[PDB]
Amino acid sequence: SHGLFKKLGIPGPTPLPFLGNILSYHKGFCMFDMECHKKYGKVWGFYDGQQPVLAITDPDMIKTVLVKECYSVFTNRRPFGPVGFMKSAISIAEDEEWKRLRSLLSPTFTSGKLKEMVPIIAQYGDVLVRNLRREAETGKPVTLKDVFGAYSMDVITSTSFGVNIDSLDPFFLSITVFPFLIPILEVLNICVFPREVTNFLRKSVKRMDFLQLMIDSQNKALSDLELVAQSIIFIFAGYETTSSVLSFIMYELATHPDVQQKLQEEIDAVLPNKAPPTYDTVLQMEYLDMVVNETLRLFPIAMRLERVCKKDVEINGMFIPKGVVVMIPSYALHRDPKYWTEPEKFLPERFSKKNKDNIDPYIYTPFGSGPRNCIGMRFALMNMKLALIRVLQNFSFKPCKETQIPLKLSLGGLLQPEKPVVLKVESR
Amino acid sequence: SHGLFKKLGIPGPTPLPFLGNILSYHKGFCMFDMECHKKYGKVWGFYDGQQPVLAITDPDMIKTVLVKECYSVFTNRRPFGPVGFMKSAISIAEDEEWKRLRSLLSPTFTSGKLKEMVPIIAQYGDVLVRNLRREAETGKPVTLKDVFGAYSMDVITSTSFGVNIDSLDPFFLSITVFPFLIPILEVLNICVFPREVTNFLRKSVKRMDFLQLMIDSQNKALSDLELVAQSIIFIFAGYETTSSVLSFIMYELATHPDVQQKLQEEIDAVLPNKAPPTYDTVLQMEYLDMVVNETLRLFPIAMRLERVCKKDVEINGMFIPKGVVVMIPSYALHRDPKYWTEPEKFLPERFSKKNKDNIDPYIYTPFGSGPRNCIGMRFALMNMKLALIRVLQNFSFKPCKETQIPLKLSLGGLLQPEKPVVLKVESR
Ligand code: HEM
Ligand code: HEM
Ligand SMILES: O=C(NCCCc1cccnc1)[C@@H](Cc1ccccc1)SC[C@H](Cc1ccccc1)NS(=O)(=O)c1ccccc1
Ligand SMILES: O=C(NCCCc1cccnc1)[C@@H](Cc1ccccc1)SC[C@H](Cc1ccccc1)NS(=O)(=O)c1ccccc1
Repeated sequence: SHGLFKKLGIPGPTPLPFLGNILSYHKGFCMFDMECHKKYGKVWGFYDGQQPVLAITDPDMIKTVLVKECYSVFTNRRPFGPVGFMKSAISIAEDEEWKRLRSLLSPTFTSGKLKEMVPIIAQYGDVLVRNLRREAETGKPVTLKDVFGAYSMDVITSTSFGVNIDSLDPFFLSITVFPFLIPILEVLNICVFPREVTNFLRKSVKRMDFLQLMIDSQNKALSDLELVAQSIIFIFAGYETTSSVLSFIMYELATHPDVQQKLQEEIDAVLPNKAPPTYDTVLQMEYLDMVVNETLRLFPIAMRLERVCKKDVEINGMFIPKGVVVMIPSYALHRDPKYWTEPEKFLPERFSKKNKDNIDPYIYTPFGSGPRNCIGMRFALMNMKLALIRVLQNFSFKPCKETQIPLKLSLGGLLQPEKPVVLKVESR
Repeated sequence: SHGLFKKLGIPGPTPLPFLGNILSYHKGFCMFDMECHKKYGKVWGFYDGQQPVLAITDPDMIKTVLVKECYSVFTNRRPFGPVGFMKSAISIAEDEEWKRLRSLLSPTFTSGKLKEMVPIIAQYGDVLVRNLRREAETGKPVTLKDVFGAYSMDVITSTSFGVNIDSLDPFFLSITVFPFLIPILEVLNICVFPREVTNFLRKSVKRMDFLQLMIDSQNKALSDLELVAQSIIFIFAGYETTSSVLSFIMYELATHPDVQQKLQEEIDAVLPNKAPPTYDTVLQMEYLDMVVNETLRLFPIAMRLERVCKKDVEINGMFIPKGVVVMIPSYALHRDPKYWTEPEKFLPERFSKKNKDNIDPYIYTPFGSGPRNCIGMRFALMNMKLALIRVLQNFSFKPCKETQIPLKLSLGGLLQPEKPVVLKVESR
């Protein structure tokens, strides 16, 4: 099974028995793909244990997989287990089960449903400023992801269910070499999500908007244990992703103060006298969008986009056998000098309307693409921008003595910083 | 997972944890289905371990699964492992891999390719008579399956490769309760077919008609390790199935002597002076066909026909969820008094042209139905009839003191007799 890429004439690192190429993950997914992208070029292959993974970097080939041949060949991602009842989660579901869930949950982030959330979100931002105004007086370093995650959790519980609360690898290493053990753990009720975290919610969702828009579309319809599984996906997505990217954004503004002031100038221009950010004023701030896009270029929290080839195909002149996991190294593409001038530098001017057109939307894919892209892309941009407006309207951010500069990425599994992002906060 | 049939309102025996209903297999598949068919009626369900199995007995519902909705919903059988390289076997392959193999191997049993085999098969029948003429003088009991299997092996090695040779459960119980262990054994090279039997052939096929018609259609084509896997399927199919049914036929002729004489009378009528059976004279003997069909009714070696439901459907007014193994109890249907008068009695007159029309071809399915039926159905009927003609032309068969009457079926896994079939042979 380890000769599939030698057979197909596809270059790649030499795999070891059983382990495949997993030992190369010692520097993390990001550094591995960046090297592989430089070592072999447009297309290479490797083996996650016994699982062959093909990495494509051709924009036409990427557009073919994510968009053109999604409903037919590349519908589902890499299988993930043990999941239990979470198999019905939309990010985990497959084939016709996914198409039904994606349609049922797609009217949750329409342009109208998001506009109803701006008056609701506008509450915890003041809780966010007032929670940040107390550490301000304390005159000391601040952990951003804590006060951001506390804010982000307040938004996700209310935008989907409406609960108001003031919010104040070790084992997956064996999953990839033992994917045959995944069916074993599914019959033991073993779950990668600890069974006490889910049991805290296997009744809490029954113990309770997105929650409204599910039973209303239940009345070939929606179940109830699956309703809990979608809540878990949304609750995690709105918490961790929003807080993590906001931590990355405030770090870049602190280490690049000129961008922070020019951002504060536009915020006070569209919203004078510290005006409350509305839906229409958020989409007007283009420099805010440029700061958001550039930070997502340097830190695409997903790193990779993956699809399982479900039958033999010959896309863009290359045969791909059945079962191969097609992977797009998003972190590697976002830092390729063959597309980005001085790629390691934070430059929001890449996304100005003077330069936003020299950017392939199949190289810069922080939210994926095609029918399986990030379903909450428009909410996440809105939720973060409403948070950046209300915070930068009141505070400036400076690095501290303990601030990690340059920021070391987590050499581990998911895209996070090694040391938590701490900065000094000053009141305007 | 054990409440799927309570949810759907489908009757069936109460399953035990983990085991499901496998403890009911203590009398064999046949007695279990016969009781279930009487206990619940037209449709029931049970659990092979954790695998839900739905048993249908409605001819329209059976025709819908085997024929009408084969290419779409019920393409593949129950997954079988560990198989190794035998996953590419046509009886084991799935989806588009199977459709390619079924088309590539379908021109092997055409009406013309079989007609070329009659002059070749006509050799070992004389080896069969001469091997039976020696025990004749010995004047003692004879094991039919030995001299039939020796004959059947001579035919299968020459009709497909042309090699001339004078040919003179314990562990699957854990497969069904541990289907999660099947992926484990696939990575250990563990095989339900002992690796020394296959290694005896992983080179013997390379160390060597059906074999011709494979490389000629190779020239999206056919491989080589897969060529060996198809040889193993054919070599077993032509040996065990032919020898086993021939053992059943000669037993029924011995315990019903009037049928044996009336059969010998027609053989000498179409072929006077002990004429060599040709292709056209075999299809003329209708009483020979009636004896073959009736024995296959009492002993359908497959017992069951199974299909895996690959997506949600509502066939003939009944919803069937994704993943359910749809099973047709062939042994149970062949003995249902609601279709057969005095079902336990051997009566070839059921298949006379006066009565062959009061028989539903979706109740009597000894070779399956639809695009996935027995690919070697026409060869097996021809191979057996050429053997029955040449043997009944020279010998009569009487029961012995050690002959098992009534014949006890193997209470185990596959449809065989408990004691081997032994009879006395006399020369005409
Ligand atoms: C900065 C914030 C976020 C980023 C960068 C992000 C990024 C992504 C990416 C790259 C994918 C995979 C796309 C693909 O495979 O083609 C994805 C999928 C997904 N995202 Fe997000 N996401 C963010 C926030 C959110 C939020 C707030 C939600 C709220 C529900 C969410 C829900 C989902 C879901 C359910 C999927 C699975 C899509 C499917 O399987 O149909 N994400 N996201
Ligand atoms: C008395 C003799 C035989 C009987 C009663 C018999 C019966 C059957 C049955 C019931 C099936 C399954 C049909 C279904 O699932 O719908 C089958 C499949 C099959 N049979 Fe036979 N068979 C016999 C002899 C043979 C012979 C001589 C061959 C020679 C190659 C053969 C090759 C196959 C194959 C390859 C399949 C798998 C079909 C597929 O997956 O496409 N059989 N047979
Ligand atoms: O549902 C999951 N996540 C998406 C939900 C939240 C989210 C995150 C980021 C962007 N938008 C939304 C994963 C299981 C999970 C985790 C925490 C809470 C609940 C469930 S499992 C499927 C992934 C696909 C995937 C990957 C990346 C982004 C989106 C979707 N595939 S993955 O390779 O195994 C993997 C490995 C390590 C971390 C994350 C995912
Ligand atoms: O290829 C196999 N057999 C068919 C080949 C010969 C044959 C037999 C009868 C009729 N025509 C042809 C099985 C594996 C095998 C066995 C011996 C040698 C080589 C390979 S494995 C798929 C079966 C489907 C199936 C069942 C019954 C009849 C035809 C096809 N499915 S099964 O439920 O697991 C099972 C369980 C116990 C015994 C047999 C099969």
